[PDB]
Amino acid sequence: LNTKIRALQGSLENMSKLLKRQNDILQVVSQGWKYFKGNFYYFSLIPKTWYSAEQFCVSRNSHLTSVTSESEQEFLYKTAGGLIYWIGLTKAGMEGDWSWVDDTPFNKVQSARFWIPGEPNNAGNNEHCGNIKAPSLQAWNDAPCDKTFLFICKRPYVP
Amino acid sequence: LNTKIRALQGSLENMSKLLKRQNDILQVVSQGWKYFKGNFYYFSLIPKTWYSAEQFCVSRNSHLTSVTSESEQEFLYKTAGGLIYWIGLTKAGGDWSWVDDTPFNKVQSARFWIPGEPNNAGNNEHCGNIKAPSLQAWNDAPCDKTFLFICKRPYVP
Amino acid sequence: SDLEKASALNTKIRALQGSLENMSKLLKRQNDILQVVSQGWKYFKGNFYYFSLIPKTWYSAEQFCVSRNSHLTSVTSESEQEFLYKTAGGLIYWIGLTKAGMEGDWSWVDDTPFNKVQSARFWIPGEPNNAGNNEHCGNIKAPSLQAWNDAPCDKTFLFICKRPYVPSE
Ligand SMILES: [Ca+2]
Ligand SMILES: [Ca+2]
Ligand SMILES: [Ca+2]
Repeated sequence: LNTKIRALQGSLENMSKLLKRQNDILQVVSQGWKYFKGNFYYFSLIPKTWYSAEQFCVSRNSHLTSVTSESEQEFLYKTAGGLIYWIGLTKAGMEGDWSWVDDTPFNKVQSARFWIPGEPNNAGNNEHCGNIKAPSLQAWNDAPCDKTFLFICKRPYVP
Repeated sequence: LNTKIRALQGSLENMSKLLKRQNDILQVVSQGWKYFKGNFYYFSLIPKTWYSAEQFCVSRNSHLTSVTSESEQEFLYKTAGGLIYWIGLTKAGGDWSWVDDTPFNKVQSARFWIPGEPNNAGNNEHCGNIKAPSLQAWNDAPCDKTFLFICKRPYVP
Repeated sequence: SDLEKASALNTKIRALQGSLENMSKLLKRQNDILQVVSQGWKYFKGNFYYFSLIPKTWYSAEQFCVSRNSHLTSVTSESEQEFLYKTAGGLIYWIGLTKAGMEGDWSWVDDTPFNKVQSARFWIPGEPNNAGNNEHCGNIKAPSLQAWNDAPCDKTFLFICKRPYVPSE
């Protein structure tokens, strides 16, 4: 008999929770940032070298974006919209293994589908950073870290 | 009594629907798209020829935008903000038509052209773009010119 | 107790009514902001901003703003300065800074009072420098709180419009 009121309060409370999330996302997207599945992304307007871009991303409480899933890869290459963007792709260690600067473990197995066919070709033996280039799932290219490009920052949505 | 309870019930499910709808819009706008009156719009950062622009829209499950109302025309010219954008205008005969198969209204469209256009300059201007910062915004240009472009796709919850 | 059960139940129903109506109000605010943001504008703390895509002279930039029911943006706080320079993304944008000719004081085109004290820390070090006795306008230039440069008003830059969010209630 009273179970009705309890349930109303409940829907209202869940409604409240969703309004809170949308609001938080809106305040951020309102400031020229993008948003996708738990993360905020910034697509720069000015080109930088890989490291200056990273340094910039850090100054905005984020990192050059990592890619952790196929849906994220697809969001990135689609939002990139034909323009080329530095991402968190960079060689580290004494092995020249690829890595994410934000320290996401690099998924070798899954990443295979994310490279432009033929890349990374390490041209000139001087291509130790990665960018998003092609308008396809197979989007990544290795390029010299000192070349300037637009870049993409990423930081997690946190209540 | 129950009378006023199902009232709260109703208004509550109505907001839920309203909130869901705002989320749908937020999600797409969060991916760099625009929204206006039941349609999503994409104003590109990259310029392309008309043909390549359309392929680009198709690959995003949309089409170069049509224009169905002065209201839409105003949203488009304002948002273009002084830049030139390919839209879904193309010849087919040679009558003008919308690439998304929206029926082209000669009469309504008469008002949307820049004064003096379509001038078919060089006799090779078979595509349309938004150029002037006003309701009279469209110019016809050669399909091979490379301009920014605008995609359109319906909002569906 | 049957009397207390009635009281409680009622106060709770009145409460739900209060909240449901408040929520409706908050969805409307969400919708106001969303509609404008969905249209290429930005939003920050009670104000909408337009970061232009096309460059203009200072006077022509202001003119455009007026046509979109706004003005070249003023800077009223550190928080707004930071929002502006960070959102500028490294690009140069005209703002509402304007000097009354030679030896004139600096003012805001939207009539916001100019805080000579505060403003000191918003200029790039060394500005305003009036290079050429020509620079009667201000722009956001450097990616820092010390961001402002004075430049000749006939230079063409991208520009930033600003207008208050006034709820449609
Ligand atoms: Ca390469
Ligand atoms: Ca023409
Ligand atoms: Ca100066």
